[PDB]
Amino acid sequence: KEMPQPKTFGELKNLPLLNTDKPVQALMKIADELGEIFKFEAPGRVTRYLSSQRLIKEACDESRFDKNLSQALKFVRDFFGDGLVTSWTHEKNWKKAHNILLPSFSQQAMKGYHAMMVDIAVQLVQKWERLNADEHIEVPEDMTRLTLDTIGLCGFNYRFNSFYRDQPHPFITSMVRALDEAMNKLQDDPAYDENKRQFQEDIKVMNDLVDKIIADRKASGEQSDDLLTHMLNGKDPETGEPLDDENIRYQIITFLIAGHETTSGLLSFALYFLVKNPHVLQKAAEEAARVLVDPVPSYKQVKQLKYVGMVLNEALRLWPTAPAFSLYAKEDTVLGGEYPLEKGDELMVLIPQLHRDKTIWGDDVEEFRPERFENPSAIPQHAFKPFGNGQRACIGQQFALHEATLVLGMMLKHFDFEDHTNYELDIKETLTLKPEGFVVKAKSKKIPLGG
Ligand code: HEM
Ligand SMILES: Clc1ccc([C@H](Cn2ccnc2)OCc2ccsc2Cl)c(Cl)c1
Repeated sequence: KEMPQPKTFGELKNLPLLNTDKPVQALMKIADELGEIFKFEAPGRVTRYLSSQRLIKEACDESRFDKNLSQALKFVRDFFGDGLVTSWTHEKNWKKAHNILLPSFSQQAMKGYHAMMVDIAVQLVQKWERLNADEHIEVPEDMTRLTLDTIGLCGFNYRFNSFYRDQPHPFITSMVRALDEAMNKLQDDPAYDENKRQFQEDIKVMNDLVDKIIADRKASGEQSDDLLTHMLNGKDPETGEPLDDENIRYQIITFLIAGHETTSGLLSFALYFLVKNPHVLQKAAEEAARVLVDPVPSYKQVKQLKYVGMVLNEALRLWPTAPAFSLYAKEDTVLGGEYPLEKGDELMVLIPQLHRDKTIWGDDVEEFRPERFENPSAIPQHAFKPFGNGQRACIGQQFALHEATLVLGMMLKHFDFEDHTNYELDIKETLTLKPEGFVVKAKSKKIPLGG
């Protein structure tokens, strides 16, 4: 009945516990100590972190709890506006944008996206084919090159050309530097006149890209029917109106970021686990060689990479790259027959801890075993939630998994991988998670590509 709560620092409640670069991992340690639920207090705010499937399945009941804009989400709303990720479920532009953009992520749009995904995937493979002996691969860096280019090309017919650059595309660098400048600005001096600029030019770099993506499309003798097409011309089935110009800008920035960061972390973590578990890599590589018999993979061939998809879900089990989502109680209710909640109370689903629930997965929760996912009907409801919940679940789930399956399959078909530094897992936390510094050597199997 009584709610566990970690340690207090007087007025600053529990916050100094998150005075760290890895707050999610710190919150996971707190969950290990206190268990399935614990209150976390901050000046003027209370959050309850859930970690067990028993409680989280109640939280995922949309008749009792709806998606909450956490403080983090309310903060980044300055950048993402009332786009799909940062709007309330009862905000009119959420339902309207959901209705308009849902057809862009169907298992029919994916068929039309496939060739452009292959385009960027081939560029990745060719980069690694062209490395000299004893040169190595910066894995999350190259996965980000891939996922950024893929969402840019598939969604907006815009080429970031990340494999033509030595460092991240200026749009990425400007946003990363703009987000932290907004973080530090919360804490009017002469020496900040340089900061308020790096800011202004960063805002301009991103407004210029959004302007160009829209202008390129309007000037195009267009054979285009992609995500941007529906943003600009899709009519709402309810109201019959398209999205307004301001919301469209927010959706473009929303999908550019959401469309690549979490998928890059997934591919990075999957390759990390494969090189740390050579028996699983050998098994996945055998499926890639068996299934991908053509110079470029086809849509149907990717859908037959069954074990690769299991490798991906097991990487999402251990390190779901969007590791938490927030809910609020629609009315007074009792959670799990033990914990009374008031209307408006916030719940935070700690996905990595949920995915380590021994009562669901057994004692070996830390082992990388993709065979856990051989029979999806053996996985209880709400035990596996890497893509959120309900009507506010990830609209891009199928996009991410198709891209990641295609790419990982092509990686396994064309290269043997060596953990040449004996890499020690270091998880950097930004908007997503990724294994920082993860490097490998890839020896080419010398299998031709197509074109
Ligand atoms: C492995 C990769 C990904 C993971 C783990 C992931 C995870 C999630 C999660 C947990 C949520 C719910 C957030 C919340 O409740 O506050 C969400 C929502 C969302 N995601 Fe993803 N995502 C991934 C890839 C993508 C991709 C590729 C796209 C776009 C192409 C995308 C776009 C979105 C959008 C627009 C929403 C908001 C949906 C709505 O509320 O209407 N995500 N995602
Ligand atoms: Cl605290 C927090 C941090 C990051 C995210 C999302 C996760 N994610 C990515 C793709 N699907 C879900 O990434 C940041 C982001 C990207 C566009 S808008 C927006 Cl916020 C959320 Cl939801 C909440």
